[PDB]
Amino acid sequence: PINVAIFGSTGSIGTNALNIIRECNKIENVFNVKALYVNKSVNELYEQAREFLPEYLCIHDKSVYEELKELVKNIKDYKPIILCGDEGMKEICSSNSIDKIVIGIDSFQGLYSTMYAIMNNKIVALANKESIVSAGFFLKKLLNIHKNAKIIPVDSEHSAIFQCLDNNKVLKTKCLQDNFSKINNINKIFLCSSGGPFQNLTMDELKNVTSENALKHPKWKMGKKITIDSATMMNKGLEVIETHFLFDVDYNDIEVIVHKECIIHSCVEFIDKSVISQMYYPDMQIPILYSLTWPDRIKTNLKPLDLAQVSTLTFHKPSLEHFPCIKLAYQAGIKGNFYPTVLNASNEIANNLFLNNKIKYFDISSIISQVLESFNSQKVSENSEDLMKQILQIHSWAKDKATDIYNKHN
Amino acid sequence: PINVAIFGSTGSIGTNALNIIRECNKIENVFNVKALYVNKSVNELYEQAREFLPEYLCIHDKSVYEELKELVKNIKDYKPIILCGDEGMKEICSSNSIDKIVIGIDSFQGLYSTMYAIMNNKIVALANKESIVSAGFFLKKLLNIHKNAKIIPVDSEHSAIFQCLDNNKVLKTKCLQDNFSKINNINKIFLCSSGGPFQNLTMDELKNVTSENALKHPKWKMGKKITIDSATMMNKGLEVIETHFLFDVDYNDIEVIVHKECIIHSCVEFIDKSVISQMYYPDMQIPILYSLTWPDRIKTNLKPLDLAQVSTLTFHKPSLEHFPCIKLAYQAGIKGNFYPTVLNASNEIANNLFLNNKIKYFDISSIISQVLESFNSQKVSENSEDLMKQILQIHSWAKDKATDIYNKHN
Ligand SMILES: CN(O)C(=O)C[C@@H](CP(=O)(O)O)c1ccccc1
Ligand SMILES: CN(O)C(=O)C[C@@H](CP(=O)(O)O)c1ccccc1
Ligand SMILES: [Cl-]
Ligand SMILES: [Mn+2]
Ligand SMILES: [Mn+2]
Repeated sequence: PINVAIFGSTGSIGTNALNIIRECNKIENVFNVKALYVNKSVNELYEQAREFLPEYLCIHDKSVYEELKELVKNIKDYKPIILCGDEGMKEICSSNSIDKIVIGIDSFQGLYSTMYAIMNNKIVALANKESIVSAGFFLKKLLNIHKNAKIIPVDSEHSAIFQCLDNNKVLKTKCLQDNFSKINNINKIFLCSSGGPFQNLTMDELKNVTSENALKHPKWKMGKKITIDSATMMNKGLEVIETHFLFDVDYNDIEVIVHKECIIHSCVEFIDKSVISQMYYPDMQIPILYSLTWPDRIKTNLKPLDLAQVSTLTFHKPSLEHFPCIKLAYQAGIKGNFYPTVLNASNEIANNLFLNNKIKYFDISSIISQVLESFNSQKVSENSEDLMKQILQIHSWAKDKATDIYNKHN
Repeated sequence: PINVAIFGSTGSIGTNALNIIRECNKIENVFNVKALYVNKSVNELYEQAREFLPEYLCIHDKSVYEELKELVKNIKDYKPIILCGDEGMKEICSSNSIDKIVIGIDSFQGLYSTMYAIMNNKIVALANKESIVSAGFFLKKLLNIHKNAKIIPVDSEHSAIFQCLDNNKVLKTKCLQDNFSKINNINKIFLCSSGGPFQNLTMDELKNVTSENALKHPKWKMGKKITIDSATMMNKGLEVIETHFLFDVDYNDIEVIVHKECIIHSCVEFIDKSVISQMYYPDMQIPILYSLTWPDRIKTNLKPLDLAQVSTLTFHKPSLEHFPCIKLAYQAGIKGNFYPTVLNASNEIANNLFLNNKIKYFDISSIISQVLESFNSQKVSENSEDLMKQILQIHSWAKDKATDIYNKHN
């Protein structure tokens, strides 16, 4: 039995996790959902509790906690431990009946839970890549202290890369640890991208694309923020840095490749030059599922890949002139220090402005470029708590700087 | 330092093995070529001996044995053990100073060295699919007895499949052992094929193809016999049965896919429906190398795959009407018993007839089909040597039968 907690259980990743768990458990009873944690959606948590009957329930919003207790009374033969706020989150993390925790919470709250999962030596199925991009240093330090803690990637390209590895080697190291590449004989990564909706556009057409254009025909079902990032290819830029940190691959050895059919999810080139790749329909259930079964696999009733029907797969290089966010990402990542934090934070702002029709496509990369240019390297704290504060402070500064640039721009 | 013997060193597999060995050794000293064995090409063996200076030399044909000595006399500072025939082959296989044996003698003669390599508990890097097809059950029996022997596949599609597997699972089983696919969580195999030169021919055009046509512009550089089998897709038919025996995959779960770019070498679908595939340019050096380094990989300086340049990859189902040898292979595999032995033997004859312009394209399948039709199942001998004799008997019968059908037809 695999004992799993889901943090952010009503979000996109959390609901998809519960769905694949539900379907796999119908084939063979494999998963015990031990804990559910949601922010404010008390009715939804009740509905999930009702079905999965976890040992622990936690609602963050303290205002709705009594309500939740009332609701859950109505579930027969069920007496969970019902908690609330950060304190309930920490109690769940410390439970020895939980082996794996899905982090389906974004933003800072997600980093805080991640930290507690790591501090409790858990397997952390991490779907918030922004924490890896912005706080990579902090997570690396934390994983060095907590030896048995492991981050398993859920972002599809990174899951794919992870799935292309030999677990006989993987088990001698772990993600976000120096030497992961050496131990796994990794030479190079092909990081695949859908390319978004603008691949064939000229620079003059790109100048006038709108967020309505950007949210059209996404190849995956996803939130607005990531969909804008897909259109600018900043999503892939961020994913380049995620790759560097998870797998200890040099920036030079990470190649972004536009694969519009979204069947090959990424590929790993090993030192002999043999390449291995992972393929499936664009469906988040596979990467989520693997993060819960690794190092095993279990039976599903997902539709099998029909290669003959797919028929054709295509690959081309992205143009850095048309997708300058990609260049900025490499530049920030290579510079290192806290430039990735700055890149991520300034993009948060620039992305939202474009989403809301306040700036134009090349304004996004312009703003980000300017914030990056304004930032001066800071000495990296050795102290873990000081380091975390540095990251938050720089993140906050970068958001304000991005906003100030927008505000001062006519 | 890996100690290697090459059986059939002057064939396409052998020369490719020496080349990748030579190149890897220029990076770092990794392989010792301990032994070279050829059927009768003295001048070529002598050139190989001059460069690699192996401890052992073996020429099967004794009529050219003294000639070999006379040639090797010339090489200075070099006093190798110069053996001949089956006896020298046996002496090489049982030497302690040999860890891995590359079998690149495809002729059913290669069965013998395969056997002796297994009997001496070696790692057998096997590129003689005919022995697996004809004697699979026998080899399985032998591997059950010799617990430390391992067959590592060299045939490119089977190396690909093997490379897509998690060695943390592989090491709990071995090729040609019951339950290999269960232990490795294998649901299905996409067995890729170049398709040969005749994929786009109509039925009428196919009726007329000659061996000249078939040997034209092939996607891989190999011997005539396999190049003809590639044209008829009987090579893929044999490889279906090879897949069944190596990995214990049901015939129902093996799908042949025509992939004309020859970049994806085959794919594995796991029980969760995730697919993993192995890719490289069409170059036998990678699968050979992996068989010699498994469970590890080592650095090469081979050209890195450039996916963007390759640009497009395509997949389609083969037409069984155009390629009836595929259907015959499945039918023989599904029936089991000694039908694969008969399939392989009859094809040896039919292939050579076509190669030599004695029969037509559809005469190949017709002959094979008729020989299969004329065979009745036999009691499988439980004694291992009785079983070998049975296999040689039936193989020899099937060749005679196929020759008779040809001789009697106008
Ligand atoms: C699934 N996954 O891991 C993603 O990163 C989804 C991205 C893919 P990309 O950045 O366009 O390559 C995406 C595509 C389309 C719309 C929104 C996001
Ligand atoms: C490399 N390898 O493992 C082979 O089986 C070579 C075959 C490939 P196929 O049977 O055409 O798919 C082949 C293709 C073209 C010419 C000769 C052989
Ligand atoms: Cl999302
Ligand atoms: Mn992604
Ligand atoms: Mn092959």
